[PDB]
Amino acid sequence: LESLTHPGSKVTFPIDTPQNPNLKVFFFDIDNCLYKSSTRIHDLMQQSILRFFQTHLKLSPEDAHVLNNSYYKEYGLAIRGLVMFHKVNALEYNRLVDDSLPLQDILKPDIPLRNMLLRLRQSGKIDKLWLFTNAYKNHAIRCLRLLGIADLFDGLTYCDYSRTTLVCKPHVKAFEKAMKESGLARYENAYFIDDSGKNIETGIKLGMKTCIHLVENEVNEILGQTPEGAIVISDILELPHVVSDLFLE
Ligand SMILES: [Mg+2]
Repeated sequence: LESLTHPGSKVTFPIDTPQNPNLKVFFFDIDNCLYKSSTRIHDLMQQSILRFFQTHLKLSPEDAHVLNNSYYKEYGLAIRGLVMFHKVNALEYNRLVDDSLPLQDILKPDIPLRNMLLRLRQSGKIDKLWLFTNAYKNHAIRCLRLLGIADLFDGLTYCDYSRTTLVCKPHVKAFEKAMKESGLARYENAYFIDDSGKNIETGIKLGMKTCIHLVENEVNEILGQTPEGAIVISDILELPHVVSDLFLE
């Protein structure tokens, strides 16, 4: 990644103190949000995860599918279950999974996306664009850099796989962490986009101003139906359509 030279190829916000309490923050999911689910990256991840269940838990493929979906469904991350019940080391799992995707051959600079996010930053209606992902920081950063958007965000809340289980979406504590890290004072000053219906559900219940459910094709049942109060779009470039006012001075 260090040989990338395109705009947005370098992270410009710190990773890892009172603030203006009127801060407005737009939280961005990453996987299947900042890139399309139709990249099939999610399918690549799942293949790798299923391989891990087989090689490390010694499960047949069908038992692997079932347990993976069960953990994913209850926790928002299979790895949460693997840590708690199977005493798996999440960083080693992560090394084999997310961190071994052929992303460099899949993700390329998304110029329309870059330009859309720039307009959102430049309206003055939103104070911070804050990343909020269940991925570990390695993968999250890699996605931003390849997509050419690593300079367009003010911070990153990611799931800390160092824990031995993980605080993650859709659990409330993950949202409380994003609020604290981003400097957000009230959920009312927050907006949120994510492809997972369950994640959006939590954002809505907590009192976030506007939550957008991003469903490129059909809903993944495991991730949840579109919840009540949510706005649905099929591509992140449709944000200008549904929260137009945030793009206007
Ligand atoms: Mg996502």
